[PDB]
Amino acid sequence: MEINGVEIEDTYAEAFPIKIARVLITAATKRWALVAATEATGFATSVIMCPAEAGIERLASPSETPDGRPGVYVQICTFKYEALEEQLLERIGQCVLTAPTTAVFNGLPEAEKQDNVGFKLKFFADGMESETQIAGRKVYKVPIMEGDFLAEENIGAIAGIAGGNFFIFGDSQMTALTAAEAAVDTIAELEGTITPFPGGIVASGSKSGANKYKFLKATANERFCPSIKDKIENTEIPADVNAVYEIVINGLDEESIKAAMKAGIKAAVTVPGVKKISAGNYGGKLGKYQFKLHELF
Amino acid sequence: MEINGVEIEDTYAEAFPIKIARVLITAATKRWALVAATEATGFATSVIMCPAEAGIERLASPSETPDGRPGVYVQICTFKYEALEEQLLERIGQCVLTAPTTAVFNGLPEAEKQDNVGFKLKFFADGMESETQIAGRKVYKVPIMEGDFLAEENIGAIAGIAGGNFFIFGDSQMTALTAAEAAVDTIAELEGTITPFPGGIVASGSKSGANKYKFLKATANERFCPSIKDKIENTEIPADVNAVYEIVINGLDEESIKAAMKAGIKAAVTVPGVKKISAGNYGGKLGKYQFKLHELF
Amino acid sequence: MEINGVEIEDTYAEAFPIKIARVLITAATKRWALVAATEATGFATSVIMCPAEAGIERLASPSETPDGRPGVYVQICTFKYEALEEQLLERIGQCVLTAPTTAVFNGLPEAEKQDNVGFKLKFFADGMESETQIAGRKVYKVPIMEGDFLAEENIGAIAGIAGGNFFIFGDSQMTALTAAEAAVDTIAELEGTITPFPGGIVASGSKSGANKYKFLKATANERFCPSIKDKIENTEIPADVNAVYEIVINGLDEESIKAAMKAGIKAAVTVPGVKKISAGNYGGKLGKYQFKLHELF
Amino acid sequence: MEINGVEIEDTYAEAFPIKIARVLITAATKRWALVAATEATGFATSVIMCPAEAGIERLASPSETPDGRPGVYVQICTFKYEALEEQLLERIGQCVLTAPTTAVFNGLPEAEKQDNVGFKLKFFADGMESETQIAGRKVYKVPIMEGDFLAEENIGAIAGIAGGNFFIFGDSQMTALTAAEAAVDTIAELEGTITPFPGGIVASGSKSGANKYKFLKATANERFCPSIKDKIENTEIPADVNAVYEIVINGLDEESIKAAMKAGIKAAVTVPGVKKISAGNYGGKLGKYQFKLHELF
Repeated sequence: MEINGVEIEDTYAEAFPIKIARVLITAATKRWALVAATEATGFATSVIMCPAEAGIERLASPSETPDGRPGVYVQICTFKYEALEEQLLERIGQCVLTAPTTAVFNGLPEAEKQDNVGFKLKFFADGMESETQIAGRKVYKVPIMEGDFLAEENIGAIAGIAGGNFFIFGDSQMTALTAAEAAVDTIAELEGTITPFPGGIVASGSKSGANKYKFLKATANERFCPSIKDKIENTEIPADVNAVYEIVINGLDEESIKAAMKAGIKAAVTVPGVKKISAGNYGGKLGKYQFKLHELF
Repeated sequence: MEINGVEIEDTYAEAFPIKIARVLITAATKRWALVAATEATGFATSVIMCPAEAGIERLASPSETPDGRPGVYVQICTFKYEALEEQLLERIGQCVLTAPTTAVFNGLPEAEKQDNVGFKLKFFADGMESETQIAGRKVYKVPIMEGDFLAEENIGAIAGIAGGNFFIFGDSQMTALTAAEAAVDTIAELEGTITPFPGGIVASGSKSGANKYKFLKATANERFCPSIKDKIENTEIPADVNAVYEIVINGLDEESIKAAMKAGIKAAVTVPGVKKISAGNYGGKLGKYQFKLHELF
Repeated sequence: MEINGVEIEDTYAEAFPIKIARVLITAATKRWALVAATEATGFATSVIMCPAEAGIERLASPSETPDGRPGVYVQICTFKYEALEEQLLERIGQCVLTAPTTAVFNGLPEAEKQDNVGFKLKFFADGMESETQIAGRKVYKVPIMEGDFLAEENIGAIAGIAGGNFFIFGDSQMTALTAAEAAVDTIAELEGTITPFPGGIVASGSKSGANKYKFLKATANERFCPSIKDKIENTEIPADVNAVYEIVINGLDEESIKAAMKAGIKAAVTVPGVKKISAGNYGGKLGKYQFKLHELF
Repeated sequence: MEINGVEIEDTYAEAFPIKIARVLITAATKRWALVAATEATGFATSVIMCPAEAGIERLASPSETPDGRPGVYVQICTFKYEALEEQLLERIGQCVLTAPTTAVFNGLPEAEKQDNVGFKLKFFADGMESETQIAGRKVYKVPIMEGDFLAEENIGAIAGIAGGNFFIFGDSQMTALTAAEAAVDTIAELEGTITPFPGGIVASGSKSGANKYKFLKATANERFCPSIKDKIENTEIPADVNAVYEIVINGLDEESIKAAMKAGIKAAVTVPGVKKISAGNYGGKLGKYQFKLHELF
């Protein structure tokens, strides 16, 4: 199969279950919403080695937010609902309560799990807390130096998906990166998904375990490394390919991960010099969710 | 004392000792160096509940970096040296090694303390690592999907200073915030200092204890909360002030913190409506370093 | 009427007829599309002394463009169609054809007036030009140093509207500006409208003619100048207002100008410190279109 | 000659004399200074068909500006001083006087030619204008909606140089463009130079005259068009090069243009896949100036 002359390999991405909380952050302007959302979701590329897996889902319009202010939806992800609450508390308390002009609202109002993060945050006000109602929502006011920090009582969390992905093979590093850049921008327009790696993009890649250093949990997949492809006789890097980037995608449900993969791939293949689109998996042996590339189109 | 008509309080900032590692992240472009530096220094506003205290010190010119490429100096800070090496490993490994086009060099090369982060990261290549020399510096090549990730053997660290600061009182929220924004942009031009809070800016503030919820080691200082200044009879907030922002400054030495406080204050008072500059201290009974505002000028 | 506690003055904006060409600029990434769109719509705040009035209407998703690439819709506006065609030729030929990775498409394909800029631009190729179809659209290929510049044959123009507007009265300059910024960002999300002033925002304001220098086409309206409100008997600036910003909106039809005004106003009034919303007209006897604020809600 | 393994052609850039005016635009923050600087220097890639050649020379620190505020130095260029004064009045009057929070100061205070743009702009105030002194400079206050617009009396100008340049040959479009991006960010650090094309970068290129359409002053140089290199017996495009980008540099003197050419090339050649650096000239038979590439190093 080819889109724009670019081979889409008949394979699938293997994705795992993960606990995902959705938080709406509003602020005085877009810039300040984005500043807080970025800080809150930093140091969160992969939960296998980071405190969490987090990122920006989409920009929120003034027309859809409880307070009518510009905002940013973020997702924060961990394996356990407990470590998720701990992350919501450390990240929202230390990076959003402390950020200029922010309010936090529940991104998953209908979720069965509801961590009472707004409630727990109010105590920082040390007696000066207030309770008010924004658009039918139970919100605590927390007087701080800037004014009132507004936090809705609960943050919703569900079981979603981590590790939907696709690989971009390019003739040069900057060809592949530009494809990846165009893919992440498109996915950042879509609801339900995040791309937790730096700028949304995996530069490294990974195989489970190791060949030489068996103590390590994960290592570079030598078969996807362009610079050593002539030493690696089962290499996935052709002679006309000099770089691969991967886009890792997390999301609330299967259909939102698929929409992100489809849109991202179609954006990626618009860059001249892209040689192949593929995806990473583990055989069917680990991940429950399997996104077949060909079924997207 | 007034600067530009703005009252400068005759007080001082109270700063604590901290461990600081300086890292240079280079990348293909300014934009990719900033993506990596930001991801790597997020979720790190305060070591008192974040994994670290971190931020961007200043942009690196292509004319000054080991590889002649655009870069960003970051500082990652922590109380104990053991925790720092750990934070360096996790933040550079998960947020820079994985980020597009990045190389990591030692920000504090002549420093006495050195963490061998590059040596430790090379193991990711699983036998495929190499060793090269960039501008006299010892560097490890780690083959990954995009190409080769370059990481200098060591990252230096020193005994630095956290918690230098000044307060900005404004007639309105956006007056005080714009003043803070101008101060943060100014400080980001300066070598040796960072401003670890979201956007460099503290919206919250805090006192050392609690009047009510004694199970909290720190709460909002109600004396600097404008939205409740009428029900707080020992309020530090004038009737014509509606918002206060604080800029916290970590740095390598005392001279750099002072340069940052001075430049930041001088930029802040250029914003019309700013009423007063102050600073936060703990009676002199908590931190070794005293930065007196009037001695800056 | 009050929205969010801010007085909406019972008045109207007086808008004029103007010719508007709509152009879609696609590029390799959002960033490059924005670079070209920004260069091409610069020096174009008011046709009363600029070669045109022009701006960014809104970003284009890869999912909606003819080539599947990210894009930006811009509007270029003049009083006469003939001046519009020169501006299209000069602005596109010199700021888009020369800009990295761009393609131009017709933003008003179903319009009666069609300036064949694509045809005219093909002659830069000097014999080496070609023809194609992108998405059922007729496109000329112009070989240049970067690759092939693609330009659809025609660019559609209509009789649109210039000078929908509202004024934001704030307690400080940064209160009023932040309100304006939030409004411009909201309007930049909306189809059909641009905001041609720098950053979308009018800091100056004007009245027709003069009191003193009668040889001038326009001068500052002393009535809306806060810094001299005490030396002007007929001042429109309340004692509690220290700054006003205006947002000018050009647009394709009345529906889209009303939507922009409504949306921009609802965003502006979310900033604490905003005292009044108003609009500027000329007494009903210079403008063809009158948009009354109270009708918006 | 090679730098970082990239062949530098023994050729020269051919540059022409041009009038250059230097202007300092300050504002409340970097962002607002950049907005105004950008609007004022847009639609100004080439004096050939644009009303001017203009661009951002470099950002100004709060520590170096007359008012202590962040700023941006811009250059605006025409062939005759007659056209220049018109462009200063029109670009500054329409794009800077109208822009949020800006003030303007003379960027060339010692130049012999001094255009009295501030004097002329003050008439906008219609009798309400006044005179003040900022850091020893004669400045006019023009009351407007936002507050007071401050404009220094004169803007200096000199006979400078337009059309210093170099070409970047890449293996792919995005390789060449990333090298050009890196080059332009570097030159934006340097005093005395601008890069007037969109985002600093020339995607088109040109030869004097035409092979076919002789009614044209300039056409695409088919010898540097990679798209059709197999159709042009005369091609300067190697088989392994797929895209060329040019950086055009205007500047105050030869030395500052040389420095930008040098720093630009040294940044360009850090991007993997760059094949060759060159420059554009006109046989030596059109321009007073000739910058030899090999003589830069």
